[PDB]
Amino acid sequence: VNSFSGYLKLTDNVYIKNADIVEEAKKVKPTVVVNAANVYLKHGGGVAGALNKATNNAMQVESDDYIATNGPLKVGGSCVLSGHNLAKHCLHVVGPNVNKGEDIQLLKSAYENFNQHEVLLAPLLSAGIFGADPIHSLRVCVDTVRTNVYLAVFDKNLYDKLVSSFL
Ligand SMILES: Nc1n[nH]c2ccccc12
Repeated sequence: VNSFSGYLKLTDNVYIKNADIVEEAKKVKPTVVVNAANVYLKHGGGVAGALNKATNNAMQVESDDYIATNGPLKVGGSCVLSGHNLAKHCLHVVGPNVNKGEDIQLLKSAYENFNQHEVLLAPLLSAGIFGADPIHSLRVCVDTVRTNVYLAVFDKNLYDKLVSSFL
């Protein structure tokens, strides 16, 4: 049993809810929240900007030190950093950004990072300002992630379309 409430069950291991991931993290304090990161961990907008704002910029400060030491992530890659006030850990995952011309086949590699964690609160990778089709992102998630994933989708219209169209 876990703390996650109000989710629709899509599969054995994937759950979905219309929710602001920031407000959900604040309520649950999950072991892992996933950030929709870029390779530079520059948390300007989208999910990353919202998560970072909720940490009062502490996520960005920590991320800048990580990049100064390690250099950029790979598209499809990830790193584990602090969850600050939102979670124990933040898994920063880089999905391909279609608005930069990145290979959508890297979306499966991105979701494979989730399998290193037994339970996660996450957004749909490569959705929103990363430009991919969220219906496709949900299909790759279900067909790739084997651990227990709680997906938070703030847009209500999109949430209803994802559920209604789910095979
Ligand atoms: N699914 C989401 N929860 N919170 C967000 C903030 C920005 C973009 C997407 C989300």
